[PDB]
Amino acid sequence: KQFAVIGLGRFGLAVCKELQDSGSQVLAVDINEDRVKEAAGFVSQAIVANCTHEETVAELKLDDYDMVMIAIGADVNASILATLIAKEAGVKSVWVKANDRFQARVLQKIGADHIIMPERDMGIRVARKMLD
Amino acid sequence: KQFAVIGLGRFGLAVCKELQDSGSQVLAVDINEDRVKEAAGFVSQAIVANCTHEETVAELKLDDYDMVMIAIGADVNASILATLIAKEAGVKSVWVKANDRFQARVLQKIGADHIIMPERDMGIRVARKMLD
Amino acid sequence: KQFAVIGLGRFGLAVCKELQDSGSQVLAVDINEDRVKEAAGFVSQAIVANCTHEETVAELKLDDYDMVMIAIGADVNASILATLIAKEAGVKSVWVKANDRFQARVLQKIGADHIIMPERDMGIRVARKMLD
Amino acid sequence: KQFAVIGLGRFGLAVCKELQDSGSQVLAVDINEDRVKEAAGFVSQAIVANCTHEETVAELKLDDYDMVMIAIGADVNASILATLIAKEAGVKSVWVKANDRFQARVLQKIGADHIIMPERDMGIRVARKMLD
Amino acid sequence: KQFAVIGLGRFGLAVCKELQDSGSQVLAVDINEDRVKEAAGFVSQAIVANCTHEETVAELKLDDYDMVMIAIGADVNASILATLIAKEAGVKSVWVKANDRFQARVLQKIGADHIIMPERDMGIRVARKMLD
Amino acid sequence: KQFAVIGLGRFGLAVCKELQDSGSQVLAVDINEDRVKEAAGFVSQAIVANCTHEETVAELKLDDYDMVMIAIGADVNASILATLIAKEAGVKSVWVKANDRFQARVLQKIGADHIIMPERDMGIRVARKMLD
Amino acid sequence: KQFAVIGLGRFGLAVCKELQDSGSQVLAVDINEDRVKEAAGFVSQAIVANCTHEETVAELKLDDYDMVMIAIGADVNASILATLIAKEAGVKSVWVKANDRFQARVLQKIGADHIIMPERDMGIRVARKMLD
Amino acid sequence: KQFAVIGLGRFGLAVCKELQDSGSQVLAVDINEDRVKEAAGFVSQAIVANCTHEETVAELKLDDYDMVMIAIGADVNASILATLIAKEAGVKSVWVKANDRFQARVLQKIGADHIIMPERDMGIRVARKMLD
Ligand SMILES: Nc1ncnc2c1ncn2[C@@H]1O[C@H](COP(=O)(O)OP(=O)(O)O)[C@@H](O)[C@H]1O
Ligand SMILES: Nc1ncnc2c1ncn2[C@@H]1O[C@H](COP(=O)(O)OP(=O)(O)O)[C@@H](O)[C@H]1O
Ligand SMILES: Nc1ncnc2c1ncn2[C@@H]1O[C@H](COP(=O)(O)OP(=O)(O)O)[C@@H](O)[C@H]1O
Ligand SMILES: Nc1ncnc2c1ncn2[C@@H]1O[C@H](COP(=O)(O)OP(=O)(O)O)[C@@H](O)[C@H]1O
Ligand SMILES: Nc1ncnc2c1ncn2[C@@H]1O[C@H](COP(=O)(O)OP(=O)(O)O)[C@@H](O)[C@H]1O
Ligand SMILES: Nc1ncnc2c1ncn2[C@@H]1O[C@H](COP(=O)(O)OP(=O)(O)O)[C@@H](O)[C@H]1O
Ligand SMILES: Nc1ncnc2c1ncn2[C@@H]1O[C@H](COP(=O)(O)OP(=O)(O)O)[C@@H](O)[C@H]1O
Ligand SMILES: Nc1ncnc2c1ncn2[C@@H]1O[C@H](COP(=O)(O)OP(=O)(O)O)[C@@H](O)[C@H]1O
Ligand SMILES: [Mg+2]
Ligand SMILES: [Mg+2]
Ligand SMILES: [Mg+2]
Ligand SMILES: [Mg+2]
Ligand SMILES: [Mg+2]
Ligand SMILES: [Mg+2]
Ligand SMILES: [Mg+2]
Ligand SMILES: [Mg+2]
Repeated sequence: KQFAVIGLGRFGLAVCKELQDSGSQVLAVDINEDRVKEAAGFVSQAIVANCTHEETVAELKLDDYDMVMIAIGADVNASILATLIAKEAGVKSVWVKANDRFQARVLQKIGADHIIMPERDMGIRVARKMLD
Repeated sequence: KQFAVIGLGRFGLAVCKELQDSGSQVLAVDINEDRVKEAAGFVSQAIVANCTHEETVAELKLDDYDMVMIAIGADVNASILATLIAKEAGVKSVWVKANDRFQARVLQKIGADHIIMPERDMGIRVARKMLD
Repeated sequence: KQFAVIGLGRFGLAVCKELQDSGSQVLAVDINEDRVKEAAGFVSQAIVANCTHEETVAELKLDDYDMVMIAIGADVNASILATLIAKEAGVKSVWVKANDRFQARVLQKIGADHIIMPERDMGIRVARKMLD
Repeated sequence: KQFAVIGLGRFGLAVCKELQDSGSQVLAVDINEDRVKEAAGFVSQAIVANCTHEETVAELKLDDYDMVMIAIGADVNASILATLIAKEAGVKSVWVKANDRFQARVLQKIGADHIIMPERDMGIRVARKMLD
Repeated sequence: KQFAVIGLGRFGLAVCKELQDSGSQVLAVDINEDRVKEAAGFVSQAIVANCTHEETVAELKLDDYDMVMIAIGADVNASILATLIAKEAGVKSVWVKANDRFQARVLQKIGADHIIMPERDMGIRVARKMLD
Repeated sequence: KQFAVIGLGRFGLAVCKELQDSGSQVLAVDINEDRVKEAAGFVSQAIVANCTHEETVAELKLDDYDMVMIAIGADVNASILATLIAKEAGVKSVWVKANDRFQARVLQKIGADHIIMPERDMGIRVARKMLD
Repeated sequence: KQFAVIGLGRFGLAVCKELQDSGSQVLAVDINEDRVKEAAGFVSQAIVANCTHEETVAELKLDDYDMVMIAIGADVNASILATLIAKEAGVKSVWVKANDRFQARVLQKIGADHIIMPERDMGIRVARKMLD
Repeated sequence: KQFAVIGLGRFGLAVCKELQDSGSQVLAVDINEDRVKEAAGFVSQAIVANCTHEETVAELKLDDYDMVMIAIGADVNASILATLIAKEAGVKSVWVKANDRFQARVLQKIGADHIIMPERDMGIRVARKMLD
């Protein structure tokens, strides 16, 4: 029912649009104001915040949210650090998007429940669509 | 079924491994010999070639393969040129990977049959999967 | 007659100066403010705008102008993007300058009506000129 | 009608292909060997030579030719040197392609009979085509 | 007193040279063979290995060592990954060099017992030397 | 005591924060106005200036200050030039941060009084700390 | 007795300094105002002008000067065109500084009375100094 | 009667050519193999080596040669490093080419015996030549 999406890039905004279509509350948060405005018309609540800030994550009660998606791609260090802060925040289910195999290794060990690699994961499905 | 995959990045090598694991024969083509060596381990045939060159594409005999996947990610110019050359060669089905909506629309004008956006489509799937 | 010229390099400023000298109103658009200032002296209206931006083109109202000339030379990606946006904005006649035979074919697929190769066409013209 | 073309870029090859189609003797000279091979199919004679070399220009015997087209654009200094060698060699009429106004004015001062600026001239001609 | 140093950079060699002079056993590990040869004459044992490889760290038996110093600075992801693997290997105390404040924040959350920032730490020491 | 710190990166701002916390008045100079702003918060006086310029250094009156710390790290040329100009200005004591042994030798020849290699000196410090 | 120096770089400023110290009239001309101001203290008259402009060279009675030094190095076209304009203006002796051998060839063919190549000529001079 | 010239630009090859023409035996050293090849035609011995590397200079045995000329022009860092290494190797007389006065002063501090600034010194020489 209630979801949170951190990082509103091309991947993160795509999650927000589909989540809203199924009638679910989505908290879209992004450091960049422009990207938050784009998702403002597609989510229940759009907030400009830095999710690397520990106190900011405390205020945004992410432990209440059923699932939290971290969709930060360019800065590998932010996604790793935001994943950790969400874990101490009490988030039971943490989904993290990783662009590299080395990042996906770190995220697995630090405790991410689901690691998403869009290029590798889309590669497998597109092959399956080609086969059938 | 015989497939041709152009570009051997994260998406291209994932499609080849899935298409070769499913029992199909794949021709992996890339300009980087390092990635061609990686693909040559499991693909039926791997060739180091430039797929924006008309004579080179004629040499690869891409019209024989029923489906041609172009997975050139960073170089949008190379992706569009490869799609154009493959379509002119007489490839029945051309699948192209696109990073943005503008590249996807240009490829639609070029004549690409299926266009895959890894980030957006993976976001849609992640949203559906979180919705269970 | 009203003409819109996008890109104010050596070719674009020559078209504007020739078009305006004949009594036609020209709109000169470029991202480089120096060349927009240089054209503003003799051009009916000069605007500093990015014509690959689809919302910006709607503001320019390029659908009103009878012919739109896109004279972006160095940036081929910007050339195809501007042609695509102009066609999607409902421009009846789009003339595009192309620096290569591969760019010209992509522009033909996009929907450009007249494509000018400055080096090749001027070569043919001077070859005819020397003969006669 | 006997012609010589120096520099076999896009412009030079276009002058060679139009001149040969009209049915006149053309000498194509270019420092780069594969461009000479490309032009050899069309022109009567294609020679790989350096036209900034005084003795080479003397051996080419360019004073016989009715018109000499110097189509070197990338390096302005090579085009200037070759115009003077040609004019010292005794060529009656020398046509030179210039990419910049500074190059065009230098070539006018040194004695080029015809200076071709493909961007400006094609700009004027394209504007005239747009008018009618 | 038995020590291990991972990463034979300028910081790593300085630790290795000072440790051996006192009379304690030092294991020097670096992915690059050239740097391992440099410390081969300055440590008890110098091994070329990849310390982000989980099985390799097990073979090295780093849990026997009293202290391990991870001195990988150029690639932030390797230092984080090596720190986690060392902690999982059972090492009691792990000293990690961090070049950036963002890296040091992650390493503290990971569990590194001592984070060394050479620019910040030497900045304080140098100032105190200026005082007296 | 009056101190002058040139370059306000990690080392330079750490020396200034320590010097001012110890009750000393420090001058912070940097070409990056962004970093001069953080220093100006806690530094007695902060100036945006280029310290490789002789007239600029004469304007700063660095000869008044007891010690001049030059903490230009990435640009070794700027570090050498700043040390040379400071010595020619007439400053009694110059402390220079050097990231290379060769740079340290060149600075010794120039006339620097104390040269700090943060990586190597921090390595020695850390080794001594682990030993005891 | 009376000299003119065009271009006030490192070479031209040295020419002006030596010429004025010897006791002669020197008209120092440079398009850049900073260098003209720098040479204003030394030379009899320092003028900011573009010597590529033909009317400016006509206004500056360079034909009255015994010798004219053209010391433009970076832009070869500027030096060639300034030499041509000075020769057309009636200057009997024109000394031109050339940085490359192709530029020297062009200047020799144009008609410059003296071509100065500082690196080669000092190469010979310091070789002779080393020998004796 | 034995000289070593480091760097084989226009200045370095001119010193070599003159030194070998006067009967002396020159060792030409450069990192660019093309210039070492062109110098090897007339110099006594030519070596492709990096002269900023301490062990390489020891292999070259530069202490044997009475005079060592360092003609590295573009890379000021390489010029300073080569001068330092040659001086610490035990070369009695080191001549260095310097582009600017700041590099010249740094080289004076390093220990260079003769410093040649080609532009300024040719300015002085040409001024004296025009005077009488
Ligand atoms: N600390 C952060 N807190 C919140 N959002 C962030 C943070 N760091 C990055 N983001 C956002 O995460 C998104 C991921 O985008 P990314 O793929 O990294 O770059 P790009 O937008 O260039 O493709 C961006 O919209 C970015 O603003
Ligand atoms: N003209 C071309 N012909 C064939 N392959 C190409 C061409 N241009 C790029 N490629 C390949 O396409 C692949 C796509 O790589 P890229 O998307 O840049 O990296 P990644 O997939 O790791 O993000 C590259 O490995 C590159 O070698
Ligand atoms: N996205 C864009 N929108 C509008 N104008 C552009 C865009 N990209 C490039 N231009 C303009 O097109 C002009 C022609 O480009 P170019 O061929 O590089 O210059 P020139 O024709 O003088 O060599 C440039 O002056 C540039 O400012
Ligand atoms: N010294 C020379 N003698 C003869 N031909 C030359 C010389 N220098 C250059 N050329 C030729 O002139 C041509 C100029 O073409 P250019 O405008 O550079 O085409 P492009 O811009 O596509 O490289 C080149 O193909 C080159 O081979
Ligand atoms: N996975 C790894 N396992 C072991 N050692 C590594 C690994 N990755 C990097 N290193 C080593 O860590 C050292 C850190 O060196 P660093 O000081 O960052 O290099 P630089 O001086 O070029 O910045 C490197 O010499 C490298 O060889
Ligand atoms: N000429 C100069 N005068 C003053 N400050 C300079 C000059 N050149 C560089 N700096 C500054 O000196 C500092 C050197 O630190 P640097 O190593 O570049 O960054 P960091 O230590 O943060 O990694 C930077 O703040 C840089 O902008
Ligand atoms: N058209 C011109 N008229 C007069 N002076 C010029 C002209 N073009 C360039 N100059 C001057 O000639 C000087 C020589 O330039 P250059 O050889 O590049 O010296 P530097 O490398 O120190 O800039 C430049 O400082 C420039 O100001
Ligand atoms: N570390 C080095 N060791 C030896 N030779 C060098 C080194 N660095 C540069 N050189 C050489 O010094 C020569 C002079 O440099 P440069 O001034 O760029 O050439 P030019 O005199 O043609 O402008 C170059 O040809 C270069 O190959
Ligand atoms: Mg994005
Ligand atoms: Mg990819
Ligand atoms: Mg143009
Ligand atoms: Mg060409
Ligand atoms: Mg290091
Ligand atoms: Mg620093
Ligand atoms: Mg200069
Ligand atoms: Mg030189």
